[PDB]
Amino acid sequence: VPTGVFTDIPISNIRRVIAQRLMQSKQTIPHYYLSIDVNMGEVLLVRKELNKILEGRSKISVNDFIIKASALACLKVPEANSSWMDTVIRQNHVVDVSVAVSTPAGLITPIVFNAHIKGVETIANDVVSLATKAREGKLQPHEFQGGTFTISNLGMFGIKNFSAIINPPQACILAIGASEDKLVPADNEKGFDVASMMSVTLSCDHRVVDGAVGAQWLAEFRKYLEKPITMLL
Amino acid sequence: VPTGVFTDIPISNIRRVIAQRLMQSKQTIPHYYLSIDVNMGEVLLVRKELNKILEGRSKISVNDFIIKASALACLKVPEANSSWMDTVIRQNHVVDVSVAVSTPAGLITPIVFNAHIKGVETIANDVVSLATKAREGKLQPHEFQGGTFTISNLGMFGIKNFSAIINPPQACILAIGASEDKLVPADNEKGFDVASMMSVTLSCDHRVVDGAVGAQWLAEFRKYLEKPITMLL
Amino acid sequence: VPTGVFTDIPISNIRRVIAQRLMQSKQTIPHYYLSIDVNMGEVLLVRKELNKILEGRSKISVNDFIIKASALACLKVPEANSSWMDTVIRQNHVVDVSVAVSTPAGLITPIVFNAHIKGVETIANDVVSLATKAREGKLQPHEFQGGTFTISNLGMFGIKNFSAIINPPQACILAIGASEDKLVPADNEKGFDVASMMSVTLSCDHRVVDGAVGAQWLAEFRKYLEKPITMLL
Amino acid sequence: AQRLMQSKQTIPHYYLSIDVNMGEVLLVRKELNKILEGRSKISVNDFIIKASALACLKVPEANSSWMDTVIRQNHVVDVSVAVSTPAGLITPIVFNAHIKGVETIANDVVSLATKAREGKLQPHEFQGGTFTISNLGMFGIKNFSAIINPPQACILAIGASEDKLVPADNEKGFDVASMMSVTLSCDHRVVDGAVGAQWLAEFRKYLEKPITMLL
Repeated sequence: VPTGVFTDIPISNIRRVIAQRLMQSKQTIPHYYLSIDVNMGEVLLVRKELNKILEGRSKISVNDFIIKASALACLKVPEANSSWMDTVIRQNHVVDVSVAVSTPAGLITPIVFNAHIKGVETIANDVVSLATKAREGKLQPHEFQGGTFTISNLGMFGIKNFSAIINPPQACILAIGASEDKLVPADNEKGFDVASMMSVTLSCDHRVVDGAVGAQWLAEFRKYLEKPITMLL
Repeated sequence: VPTGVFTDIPISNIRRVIAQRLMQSKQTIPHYYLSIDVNMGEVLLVRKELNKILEGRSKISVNDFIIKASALACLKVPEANSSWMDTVIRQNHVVDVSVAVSTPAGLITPIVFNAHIKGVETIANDVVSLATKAREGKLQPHEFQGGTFTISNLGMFGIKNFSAIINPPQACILAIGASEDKLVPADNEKGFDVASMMSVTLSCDHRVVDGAVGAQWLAEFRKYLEKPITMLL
Repeated sequence: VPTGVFTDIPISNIRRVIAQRLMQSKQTIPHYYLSIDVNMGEVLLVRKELNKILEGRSKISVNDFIIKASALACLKVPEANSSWMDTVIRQNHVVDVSVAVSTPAGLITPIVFNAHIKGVETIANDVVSLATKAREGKLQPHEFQGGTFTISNLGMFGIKNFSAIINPPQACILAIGASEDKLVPADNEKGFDVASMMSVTLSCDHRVVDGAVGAQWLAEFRKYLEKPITMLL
Repeated sequence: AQRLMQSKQTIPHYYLSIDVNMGEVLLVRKELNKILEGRSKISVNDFIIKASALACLKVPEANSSWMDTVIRQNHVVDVSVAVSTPAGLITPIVFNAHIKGVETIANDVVSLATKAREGKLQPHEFQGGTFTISNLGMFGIKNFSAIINPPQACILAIGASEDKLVPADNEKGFDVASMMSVTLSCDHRVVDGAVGAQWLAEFRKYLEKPITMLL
């Protein structure tokens, strides 16, 4: 008797429901993507600085900065953060940043609450928080639901760029890669030294967001990435 | 009493209709994209030359050249320019190039009439024309309707690449970025000087166009971009 | 009397059926793509070596190596190769690699039978086989049907990257470009010599495959591309 | 002869001649032909014809027909060509060459030459042309006078490009560039000197940078 084995796997309501919602999301939302890169080198040194003071309690990650610039980017241009209500549109002034966490169980969407107000002593322990209670499955689904948008970084493994999933009624969400040194010609002649540009990919629905605007979200966004000090006053 | 403000915005028949048509466009058309870049440096110098003579009346832009090569590219390979009629297909020998104009009101699709015949003294004042009457809203929708295909450049703000919208029954449309100097290794050793490659992104429906052919449209297209003199005889 | 000519072309059951199946494929499958590049230089020299012995009978191509690494990549991670059965999923332990052949007639999907077992004296004459009987149309459709996945290289003409079609119930399929020398900074200072990175683009359905896993398929895949000797024991 | 006679008596034929450097255009011939050798070969005259069409597109006053009581001003441009054959003069007519690209006009001229050499082309396709063009310079004639045919206002006759001295700011190098003799005819009852002369002005301006035909 021959081969041809395969596996019929019972599916979990997590996968099943996420699939039923993401499907109608696709059929409803003409997903398109926008991707760019920005040099975090000065921001990485800001990570070694802010962490050279803050090692005393907690550790910081770069993604938190990208999230911060994402919030304020919406504060200056609310047109970026919006929800599709069908007959009308939901434009959210309150900014709650969801995050895509990589766990063996599956995709998790911990929601950040008004991160734009939080400082350097808050958002870190908040992300580490949602990761804490998320890894144990203690976080309730409702705190994974209702988020205005989300953010996901799969680049930890080195993916140049890629396509992600959004969820309704979330207009736009960002997906980030791994910063890879690229050649920027310099006025310094011999030194060509390459700086790492962190891949930043954003999604939008043309029935809600339009290209020029969100593209602007990435324009002033990346402008914040150049000098994160732009967030202070 | 708390926050959570947002805006319910009444939508204009422009947006609404464009959305109803683009939706069924998506569901009907499996949109896929093809993108490449070509050096306009010699073509830019052709802009400083043709404009060093033609400054006397009007000014020229680079996009007009890309449009010209797009027309002739269809003249040599009509399979590129076609319309989907369902039961049959509409293959257009007459080439009318629509253009995507950026205006505060919204997206505008000024249609060019037989640009492939027009010279250096025509297409310029024609694009500037449709921009003139388009900015005032004087152009009638029918002159924004019926175009075989369209072209859009959002790269003016520096977007590397991106995804655009087509409209039925338009098989393919092109979207252009901003030319950014990239490293081309040279036989001249020390000089590595980078030339600006203008991002050129084209869309096609596999139910109409096939990959190899349109890809050829970009092959002989870019071949025209190398030596635009290929359009003369 | 005026112009406006076009062509109403009768469509062949090949095109028609492929369109009816690929359509519902799209509507059903939220197609997304993943693309990367790997240096084949050492693998190309392995082509000049394996061919310096094997010229005596047959000639070898690089794509066959990519296919081989694709098979074993599924052998180590079966989650990559699977079929969507709706109510359940079809996970195929038997690996049959379809190939996309470019012919004037149209797209052809010659199916390879258990290529992972075959050596350097088999897969070559097998691909050349399916190309032989495929060019004459002798291959029956059933040998073009039922394949777990497929692979297509359109890069022979120089396309950087692009979007391809899968067919149900095939979860993932790969599309390859042309290897183009890119700058990799070296510890050797003056020599910057660029190595050709072959564009490798893979597709997946999120209702079946998930990003991290397939991305891993490309991770250990490319790891095989570094040292194809990893396939021996 | 009967038609050209009354043409003369009716038309006060006068001529206008100039020269333009095709060197860059010749290198464009080695380039366009370094790609296009795969199928067909290209000739320089086709470029002159192309610039002639567009020259009329920008200034329609150049291309016109004399209807007597009124004048025939043709927006549709059909370029006739004078072919040298043992039988005699042949006037293969090109159909809307201004639209055609680099892959068309060549095989079209080679076409009319093909069916023309066999005498297969019908006279009507040698008749009705708005104007014509003739190059006898292949044998080295500096300049010369040609024939037009009614109701064709203007027609061009070309010689052979011969290197002439152009003083340069580069001092020692005087290297001469070949200026292709271009001779045009006009009837003062239809065309006027300044205008057609302009046809040659922007024409030659196109000859400097044929890329001016692209957009």
